[PDB]
Amino acid sequence: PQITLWQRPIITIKIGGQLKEAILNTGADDTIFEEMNLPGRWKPKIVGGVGGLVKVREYEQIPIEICGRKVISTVLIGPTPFNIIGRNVMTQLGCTLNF
Amino acid sequence: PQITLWQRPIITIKIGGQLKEAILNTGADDTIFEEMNLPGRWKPKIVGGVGGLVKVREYEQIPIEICGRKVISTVLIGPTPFNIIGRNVMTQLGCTLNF
Ligand SMILES: [Cl-]
Ligand SMILES: [Cl-]
Ligand SMILES: [Cl-]
Repeated sequence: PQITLWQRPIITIKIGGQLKEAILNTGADDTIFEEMNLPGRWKPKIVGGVGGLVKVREYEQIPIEICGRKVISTVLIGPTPFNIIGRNVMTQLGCTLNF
Repeated sequence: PQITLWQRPIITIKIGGQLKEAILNTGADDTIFEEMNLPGRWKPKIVGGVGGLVKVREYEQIPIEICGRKVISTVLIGPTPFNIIGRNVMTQLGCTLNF
């Protein structure tokens, strides 16, 4: 699809089988969601996204469906004021900014 | 142009007569640069560049040249860890996200 930027680009996606809102954030290197359960194993990680260092849980191999497309991705769970889809997933999606 | 997201989408732009690096950030409502002296007058504004709430200088009608395109825009000057082109500018350029 083609997402306009008149509004915040917040879409409903299905992440690890659950429906969530998230913003497509080209300023974000990684994908980070607020506390929720994801399937499988995780490892703790320190990241700098995006207001101080934070400890997050990193889950690899997470199925995400976004606007009809399915990817398998690394997702961080921790303190974030918004759920954020970042460039790691956007690259997997083939997403570009076009003008 | 078509900007891919394998790396941070940082571009060199011309803003108020100066060349600056900035990141194309679909997660940012507004366009904010670090301390710079822009042309014209400004008014104080609070914004949630978190950061917590930060006081910024708001400049209106600032010319911006980005990849050969010229726009006249509102720019915030204040604390920000990077110079950010946000959606206000992107919409003026006709930017979309596409996958
Ligand atoms: Cl949600
Ligand atoms: Cl710069
Ligand atoms: Cl204000």
